[PDB]
Amino acid sequence: GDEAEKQAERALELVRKSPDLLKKLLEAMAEELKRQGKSPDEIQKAKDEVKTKVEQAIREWKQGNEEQARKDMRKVLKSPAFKQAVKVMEEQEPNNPEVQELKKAMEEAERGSLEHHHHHH
Repeated sequence: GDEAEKQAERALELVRKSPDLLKKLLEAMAEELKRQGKSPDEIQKAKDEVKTKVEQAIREWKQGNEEQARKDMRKVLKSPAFKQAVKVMEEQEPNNPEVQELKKAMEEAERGSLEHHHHHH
């Protein structure tokens, strides 16, 4: 399933160009994780995972390493944490171009590949 690689490239460049979307993105997932009754340690580690995953991806693309960047973003596209991040902001800003264009990248990748192996660490 190699179309989902380019879906990661599209969501990667969105969070690379909009750090103001990204700073709310990790911060929004923490609230839906909190509605489920998760611990402050697991919430904090989930914010840091999402942040460090995209940072290590963007650091590769910027040195010309597109393939390593879209790979490290792909693991986030399929993650439940990134689905919570976009879902919490879609409730607040339903007409947002920055939410709907990011959500569409994931929603199309969800049909471009079907990955089942591990979940929730």
